[PDB]
Amino acid sequence: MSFTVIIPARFASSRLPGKPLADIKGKPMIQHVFEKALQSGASRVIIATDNENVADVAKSFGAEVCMTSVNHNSGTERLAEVVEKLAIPDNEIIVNIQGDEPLIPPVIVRQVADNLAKFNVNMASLAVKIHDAEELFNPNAVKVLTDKDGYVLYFSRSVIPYDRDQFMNLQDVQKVQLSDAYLRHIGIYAYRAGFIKQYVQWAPTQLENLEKLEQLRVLYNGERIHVELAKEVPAVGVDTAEDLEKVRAILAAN
Amino acid sequence: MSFTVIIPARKPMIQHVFEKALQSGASRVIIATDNENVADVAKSFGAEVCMTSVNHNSGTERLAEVVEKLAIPDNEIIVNIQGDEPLIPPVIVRQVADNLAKFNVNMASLAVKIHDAEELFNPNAVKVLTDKDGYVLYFSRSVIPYDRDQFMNLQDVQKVQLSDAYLRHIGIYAYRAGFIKQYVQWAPTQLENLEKLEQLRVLYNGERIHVELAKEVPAVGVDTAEDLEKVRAILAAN
Ligand SMILES: O=C(O)[C@@]1(O)C[C@@H](O)[C@@H](O)[C@@H]([C@H](O)CO)O1
Ligand SMILES: O=C(O)[C@]1(O)C[C@@H](O)[C@@H](O)[C@@H]([C@H](O)CO)O1
Repeated sequence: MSFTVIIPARFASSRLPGKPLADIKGKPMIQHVFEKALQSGASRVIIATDNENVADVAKSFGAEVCMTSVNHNSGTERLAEVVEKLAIPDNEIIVNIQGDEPLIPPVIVRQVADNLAKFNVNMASLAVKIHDAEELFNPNAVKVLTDKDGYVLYFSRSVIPYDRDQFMNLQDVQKVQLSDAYLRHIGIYAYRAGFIKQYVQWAPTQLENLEKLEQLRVLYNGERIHVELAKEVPAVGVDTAEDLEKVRAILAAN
Repeated sequence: MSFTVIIPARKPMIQHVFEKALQSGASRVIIATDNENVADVAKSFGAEVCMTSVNHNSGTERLAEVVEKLAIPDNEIIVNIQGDEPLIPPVIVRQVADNLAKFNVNMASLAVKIHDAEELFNPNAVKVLTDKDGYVLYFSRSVIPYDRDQFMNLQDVQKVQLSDAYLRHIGIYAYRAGFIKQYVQWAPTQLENLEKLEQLRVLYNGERIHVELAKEVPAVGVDTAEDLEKVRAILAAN
């Protein structure tokens, strides 16, 4: 049950400059994720970053921070260094709440950490349903599909599953009514310190570089992943300035 | 090794498929069809025919009735060669049959590398990708894997570099008669209903599928001297 949260907060970002420090109602984005993790019930909350400026701000708001190499290509790779640096036991459960999920409800953090034992996987994540076609067709929205038991089939930026009879000869994209079969992946993962170590022992894959999805290294290497549907999202992932206005809107509506 | 080919149908491609199933080493070759005419034409070139119900939404479902009518043992390996695959040699057909035990799976299939970018966006070309060992991750009419950098507003399919990251699924499956009976025992899935891909029912039910990457070879064993004389014979009578 017990677990520790590590929040990867890379500074550089093509889409959103200074992303982690992006302002949201008076506080940088990372602070929201942080204060959220505090109420999750985690035993320790660590902001993993690669920028001195981000480190200062994170310290200014009382967050323990671990500096990491700017050479990492993903949060999972970054957390591999934190786990080693801070000698966190292999059996310790780590929940990676990516620094761009400022609205993730605290209750689901505990849920994902528990899903490792419940579903017998070395890695577990979450997802919310997609209701609008615009979001489904958005490459920034990562889609995921599982089998009857929740075990992931594939993660992709591509439109899956493909609705052949509705999409092939689609006359008007606005007249699109999705069927209840789409899931947007939340940028949150649960995995033991030891599994993270195994992750970086595996070699980078072409698959993860094509899609730009760190979790594909896991599927590529025959490792099972469980994803569970959460209810009441309300917002997921901020990669663009627009998603940023999406979060401000969902908050303005107190 | 020792498998029987069952062809769900519904010079003709029907015959060209029969002769490939024969040169594949199969012990028995059955032509499953729900049409009297087709069944009639299959008895023309000496093919075993098994009339099946029209109430089958997929070749795999049609094969279930066959396995029932012919009382084929559950452990008997059946190779479903959906239709014609001119660039697919018969030696590969046996390998897919042997892959069931090799990779320890109940369903085995194959795929070819995509060389034309237009295929990726052709909904009628089914794309597939596997893990490092060949176990399928997903099948889709949508392009997968998705190349973020290149597809970000691609205004010309001709600029797409394939990097050998893409595979086209070929409609040929290997699976024991017992597994086929299992297939039709599982309820139809939302997944297969949307994508219109029968194999998705297997994935959704937590089963693994192994796919082999095959090399496209020129039409091998398309006709025999005899078949060609007959063709010329028809033409000459004019
Ligand atoms: O927002 C992200 O940084 C990212 O896109 C990184 C990816 O590797 C992947 O983890 C993704 C999640 O699938 C959530 O979209 O988040
Ligand atoms: O639609 C197809 O392509 C079909 O003939 C039936 C599908 O269920 C599926 O088996 C498909 C194969 O994936 C080959 O494309 O063949």
